[PDB]
Amino acid sequence: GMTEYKLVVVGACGVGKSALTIQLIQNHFVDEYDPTIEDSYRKQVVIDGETSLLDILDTAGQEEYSAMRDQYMRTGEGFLLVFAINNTKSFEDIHHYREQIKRVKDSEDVPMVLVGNKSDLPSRTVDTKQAQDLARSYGIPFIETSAKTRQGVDDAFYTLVREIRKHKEK
Ligand SMILES: *CCC(=O)N1CC2(CCN(c3nc(N4CCCC4)nc(-c4c(C)ccc5[nH]ncc45)c3C#N)C2)C1
Ligand SMILES: Nc1nc2c(ncn2[C@@H]2O[C@H](COP(=O)(O)OP(=O)(O)O)[C@@H](O)[C@H]2O)c(=O)[nH]1
Ligand SMILES: [Mg+2]
Repeated sequence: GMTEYKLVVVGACGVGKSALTIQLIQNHFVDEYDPTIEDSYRKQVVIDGETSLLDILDTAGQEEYSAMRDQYMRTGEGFLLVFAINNTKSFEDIHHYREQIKRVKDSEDVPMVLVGNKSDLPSRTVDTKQAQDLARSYGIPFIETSAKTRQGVDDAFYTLVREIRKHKEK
């Protein structure tokens, strides 16, 4: 059979949400993508032997509270919390993204993966320990990715699917 998964990618402007999503859906690096374009993108893959349809919402546009965005999170089954390793502000924001998702879901048990993107860049500002410790406090996996080289990209998305599978068994 097959399983469908609703994924939502969140994080600050410019962390690589679209680039990561496009690497998953199209298998190459797209370095310029309109920051106002928010959409869902479907991609059929195979994960641990089962056909899996990933509907991936790539959040974008205006950072503004809206009921429409609350509905995205309510519908969403798992969330990539993305920051850039060379952007301390985007890492600081992760807390707020998690808090907002937790608010909507009304739960502390929500499938999430912390993603540190732009791992290819030489000048990092957010240390791995800081991210590892934050993920530990949340009880979620941490995966370093590069949308540029594709390092860790499948691992990030597939790990999130595996976290959703576990949650669904409860
Ligand atoms: C450069 C453009 C870009 O890629 N952006 C990502 C957004 C659009 C969606 N964003 C967003 N931001 C926030 N913030 C709260 C703390 C700092 C920014 N919250 C939400 C959000 C969440 C995570 C959950 C529920 C929400 N309801 N309204 C907003 C909600 C989103 C979203 N989506 C930044 C700019
Ligand atoms: N070096 C590097 N650049 C990246 C990576 N991911 C995204 N970028 C670049 O970062 C900028 C923002 O990427 P984008 O996908 O638009 O981020 P979004 O605003 O979160 O969707 C663009 O100039 C991308 O080319 C990465 O893994 N490595
Ligand atoms: Mg984008």
